[PDB]
Amino acid sequence: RHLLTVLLKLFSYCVKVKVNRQQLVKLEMNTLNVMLGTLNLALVAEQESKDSGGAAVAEQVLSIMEIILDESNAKDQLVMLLDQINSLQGLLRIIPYLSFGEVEKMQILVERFKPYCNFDKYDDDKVFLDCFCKIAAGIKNNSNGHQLKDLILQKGITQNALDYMKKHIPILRLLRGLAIQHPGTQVLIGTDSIPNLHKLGTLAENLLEALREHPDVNKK
Repeated sequence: RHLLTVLLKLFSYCVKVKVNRQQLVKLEMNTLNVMLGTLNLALVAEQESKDSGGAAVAEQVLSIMEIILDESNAKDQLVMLLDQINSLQGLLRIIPYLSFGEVEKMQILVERFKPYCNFDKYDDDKVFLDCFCKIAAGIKNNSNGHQLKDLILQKGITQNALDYMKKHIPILRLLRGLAIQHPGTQVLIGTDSIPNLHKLGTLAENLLEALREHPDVNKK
């Protein structure tokens, strides 16, 4: 415990150097993998033993991993990952990184979230839905990211929310989250929701603006 805390403090001090950030970002370091393994060990320690100090270590690991991911911006274990996730948002961001593997695990999480998609039931399930919206916001613009976006479109929960809103014309969170790098979703939104979206409501305006990145959508 003490050695781990000291090493964490040292790495925390070290990360504050952009040169150190670049040096660590070197793939030869494979730092992100080591960090993920350490985070998994810390998660095991915290879940098996709450108040064992693993929480602070996990927070430090999350901050460091976030810094490393920002610097980079310049799936079997994902089972246990989502399991721990059941018990902050940096974990949601990390989930896509581990999701750059077997799309079977991607569909596993897609289904795990699809359970909380009972719209009339929602209006734990709310917590899962909010987490799903946050992860949708966290959808990365990658090849596997776009593949998973197309897969989630095939999941049709988007169409489910579309039907729910259409019946409920007087929610947009995951819509705006998926509104990035999903031209098919842009077309689906602009097909008929353009009138109702225009009729509105701040979140609706924000989602409409996000979809307006699509040019034909902005035309409407």
